[PDB]
Amino acid sequence: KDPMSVIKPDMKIKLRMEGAVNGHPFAIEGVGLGKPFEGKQSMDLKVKEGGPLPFAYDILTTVFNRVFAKYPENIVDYFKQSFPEGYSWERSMNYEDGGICNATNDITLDGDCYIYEIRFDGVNFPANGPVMQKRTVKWEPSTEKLYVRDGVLKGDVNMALSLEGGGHYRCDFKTTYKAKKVVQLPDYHFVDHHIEIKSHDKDYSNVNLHEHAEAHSEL
Amino acid sequence: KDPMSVIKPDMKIKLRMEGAVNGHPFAIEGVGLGKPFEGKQSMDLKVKEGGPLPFAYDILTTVFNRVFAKYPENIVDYFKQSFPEGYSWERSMNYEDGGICNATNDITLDGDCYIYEIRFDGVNFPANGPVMQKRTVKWEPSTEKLYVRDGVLKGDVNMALSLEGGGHYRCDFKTTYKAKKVVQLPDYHFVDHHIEIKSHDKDYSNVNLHEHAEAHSE
Amino acid sequence: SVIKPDMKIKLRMEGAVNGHPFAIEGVGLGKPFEGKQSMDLKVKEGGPLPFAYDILTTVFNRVFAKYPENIVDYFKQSFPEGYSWERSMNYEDGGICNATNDITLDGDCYIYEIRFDGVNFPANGPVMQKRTVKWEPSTEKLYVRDGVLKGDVNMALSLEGGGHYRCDFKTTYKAKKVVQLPDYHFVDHHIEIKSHDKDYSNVNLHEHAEAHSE
Amino acid sequence: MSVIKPDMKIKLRMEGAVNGHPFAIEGVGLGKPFEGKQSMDLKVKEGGPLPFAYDILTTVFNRVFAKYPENIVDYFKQSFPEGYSWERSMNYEDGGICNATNDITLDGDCYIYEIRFDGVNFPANGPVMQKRTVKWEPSTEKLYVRDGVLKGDVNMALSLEGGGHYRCDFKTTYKAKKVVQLPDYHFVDHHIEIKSHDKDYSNVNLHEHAEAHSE
Repeated sequence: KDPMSVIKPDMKIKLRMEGAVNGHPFAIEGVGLGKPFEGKQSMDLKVKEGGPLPFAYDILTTVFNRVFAKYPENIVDYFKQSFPEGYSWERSMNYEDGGICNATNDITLDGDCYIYEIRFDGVNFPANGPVMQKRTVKWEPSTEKLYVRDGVLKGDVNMALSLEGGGHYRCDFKTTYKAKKVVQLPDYHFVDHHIEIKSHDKDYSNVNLHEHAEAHSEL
Repeated sequence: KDPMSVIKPDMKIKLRMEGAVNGHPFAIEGVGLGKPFEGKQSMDLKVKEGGPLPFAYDILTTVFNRVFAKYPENIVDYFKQSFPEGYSWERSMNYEDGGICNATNDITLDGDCYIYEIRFDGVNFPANGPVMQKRTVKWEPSTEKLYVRDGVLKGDVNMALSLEGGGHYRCDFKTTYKAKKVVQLPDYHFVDHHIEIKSHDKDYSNVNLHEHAEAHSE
Repeated sequence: SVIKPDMKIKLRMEGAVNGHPFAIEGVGLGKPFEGKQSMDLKVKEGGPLPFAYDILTTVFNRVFAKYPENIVDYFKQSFPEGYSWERSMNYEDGGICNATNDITLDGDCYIYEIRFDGVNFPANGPVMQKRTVKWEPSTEKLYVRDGVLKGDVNMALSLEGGGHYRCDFKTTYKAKKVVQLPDYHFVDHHIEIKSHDKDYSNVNLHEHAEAHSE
Repeated sequence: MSVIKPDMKIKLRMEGAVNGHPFAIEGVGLGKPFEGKQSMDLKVKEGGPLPFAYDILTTVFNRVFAKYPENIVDYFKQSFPEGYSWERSMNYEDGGICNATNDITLDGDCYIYEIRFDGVNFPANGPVMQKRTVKWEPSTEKLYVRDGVLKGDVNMALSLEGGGHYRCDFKTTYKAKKVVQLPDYHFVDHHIEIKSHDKDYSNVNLHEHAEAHSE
């Protein structure tokens, strides 16, 4: 029952994402591992259906768990607290050219392995835009702002994807986090994050993805 | 194959929607009938999975085919002209309290039946908002603005749900329409529409839905 | 102590909406430690205004926010030298307004020099058709970036028929002297046109604002 | 098409502000409307030396000087003698935003522009206030009619000193002074260059060429 009895310095990850972009369905499975207290993780992802993906893989990567964030003692850690029962999140990602991606993740724990059930649905990406033409290169490191609204935990961030050449293509993230049991809610705070595709094959059928994240009381 | 030879004044509809709202999955199947040249249709919808639905059914009704719109002679009818091959659409529905629904429909034709494969995904509806509390009454009649930008047919409209107690709840609709084959694009125009839930049982597991729609040049 | 319990306001705004120029002058009074103010505004040029007056009201001074003792007050610290701000207001239908205010202090009066420029409001939209009612009370988020203070808020204008028309506000505030920079904090505010004549030639405008930490 | 000659002149005044600091610039130029080419010389009158990248101003300093093939309706040449106006938002990737307007009139063989320019929220360390921009990449404006109104969108990019780009989303609304036949959707290629300037940009020679196309 104690959340600190169902977590270890090293935890495993398994996931499946089912999704569509502009109405074209795809599926991806992942196997990974991370260090919840260091706030680091990595995973290998394989496209199972709908490959070669006709859009920029970067729209997916922030969808592939804030348990993997380093929380100082002085900030309530909603995510580590939620276990063993787990938590879910919902997110809209509203891109500056009108592309919008909705995603959800239901995170459970069995043994030492977090299990993700992910849904991803993106619409209205212009054929000529950086997503459909695969001209993206990386997410700039940024800072999520976490706060409680009407009794739930929210996360907002203005994100920026670096392009070929590159300059930046902007996206507004709005996340809602919901523990499955009643967990003590934190005060407003911040989570720095840095996500990287470390390697991939030509059409991103195979991707090795890394992230690290750290919570803080100020920006 | 002339698009007018694969359509009749009376056509049938079959559909399946698979979806989720705030991460909770559901599925609905529909059978309907419509008069494409009158711009009228109705259908009966049955929840197959995820009932009783915990959200306002009205968020779904506009996702449950512009074939059922009356087009005057001076406006190119992209929708009827896309058959027999058919067409698809993608839409974002951005509600005023931050709730956002994305939807798609892939529309094919088998005999005198249109067949829809629909996906619906809504996120970030607050628990105390009119959608999750089922405080919506109807979509106000409105007018979709159609236009062509960068070789693609689009439709925009600022829709509004009436609420119980008298308020309104606004939603920005942005649709992109794509024919399976290359079809002549129209010039900008408008589609007036009126959508109604004519009957439903208590938990909306059964719903009878009507729409009528008419294109004009204005 | 250059900030008194009762302070006056004089202002001039020059601006344009969709390329059509106008000018407005204001005189007012406020209680900076109580976080309230009111003013009377008069259209001097470009009247009758062909657009919703509500787009202007948040442009017509965070010194009139009540700050508790445990939150660093960037604005009150800035006087006698004062401060300036610039802001973009990006409406959901693509209308965008840019505004600036340069704020000085002359004895007992704050003096505002304001510029306001709005473009791309559709003729058929709520702004050009004057279908807005009021701004909903909301909370600005204030935080430091690059030695200067920022304020962001997702604002909502209620419309005549019920619903809301949204606008993202992004403000940069710049003190004219070195002050202590605050930690992240919030400002609740409530703005209300208390009276106006039919074409808004004359407007009485009220605000109250309060900073908080949580 | 008789109030428009193969050789036309240009006169303009821009009044504006960036981050609250006002400035004013005047310009005199010449162009070939049917060849889609123009140039002008521009002089800073107030607010010099300008403390921001001149490049933010250059696309504000007239689609009459775009070469239109016969098969695309030319909204701009059709506007005259009465003329037209435009309004535009330029939303840069770091949050800096510039709004601009131009009212274009015709006096004999000379187009006259009344321009307003206002930019806010350019960060002190960014490429605009640090004057680290080099030139606008050649791009293509996408023109379309929505709800009876002619609009143009383009994702523009400035190349930066030392490499890379700084992006900007342009959204323009065009408005003829009289009822003019609306075109179908189409594209305008453009290339804009500062060909010469002095050290502080008090003097600038600016060239543009633009061509409309289908597809």
